[PDB]
Amino acid sequence: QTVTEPVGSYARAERPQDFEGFVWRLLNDGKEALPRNFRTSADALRAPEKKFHLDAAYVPSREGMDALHISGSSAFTPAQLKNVAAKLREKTAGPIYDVDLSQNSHGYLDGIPVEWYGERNWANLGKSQHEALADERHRLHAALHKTVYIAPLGKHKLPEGGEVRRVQKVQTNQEVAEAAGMRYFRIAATDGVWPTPENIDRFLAFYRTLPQDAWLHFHSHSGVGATTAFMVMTDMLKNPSVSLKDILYRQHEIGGFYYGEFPIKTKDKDSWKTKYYREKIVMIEQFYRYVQENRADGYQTPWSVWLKSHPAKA
Repeated sequence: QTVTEPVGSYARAERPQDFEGFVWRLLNDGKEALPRNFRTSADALRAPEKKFHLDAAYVPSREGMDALHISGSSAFTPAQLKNVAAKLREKTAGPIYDVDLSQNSHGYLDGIPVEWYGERNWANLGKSQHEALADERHRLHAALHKTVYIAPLGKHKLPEGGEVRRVQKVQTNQEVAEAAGMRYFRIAATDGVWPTPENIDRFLAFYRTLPQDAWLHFHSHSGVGATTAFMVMTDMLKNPSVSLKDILYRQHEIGGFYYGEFPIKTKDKDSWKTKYYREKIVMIEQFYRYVQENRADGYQTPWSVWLKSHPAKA
């Protein structure tokens, strides 16, 4: 019968072989001291971005913020992560986690953070976390003592310039995190789309294990879409008394994405993104509902089970 694919799971209808990886893309040139979009739940709010059409004078409740203990950023060189860790240490005496949100195969070649890139950044689309992590290990390791082309992308998201090098060292994301004094947790979530129910179940089960003074540093590709998603989830889960509006505004105003509805004006070039943007907005609301309606336990029912019997609507 139906649905073939429910709201929250639109990406399952896309075809993986149409998006296979073809180049090692540079994640950061390492010039700056910190990764891009670095931000912390202890930071002061800034004015919202114009594109979102929000009242710059609305001040969301800061209730829960000082105890939230989360941060986000884009990808980083190992030195940049050490800089991150030193900054987070000033704010907490607890275990600091790098929470790595990327489904794609990624790591470090001669210390250079790289990702195996396919169109739309969907090189591991459809792979289980097991399958995605296996590809990663095989592919990083195959690079050692071999010549690779690593480049940034430019016009039409194709390789432009870059360098070619014969790799003398390979490191995993866990290795780079460990070296900076951070614990590591991986969630293999596809870039650009709402995380699968399994992605979220896995985060929730991990969240439940954490010591209360754990600090979560989320990172993804550009440290905007996916990082804000999980920051928002953590914020709601840990602070269920604050309104949906206040969570969305405050997470946006410390420098993340705004996950509420806004005048979405994409190009014809990125017309494919429109339904995924709209899916994310609906699902953020659904997860708010999950938090609100399952707060009476316990959270006896996991997200994926609750969601299956409480579908969001288009």
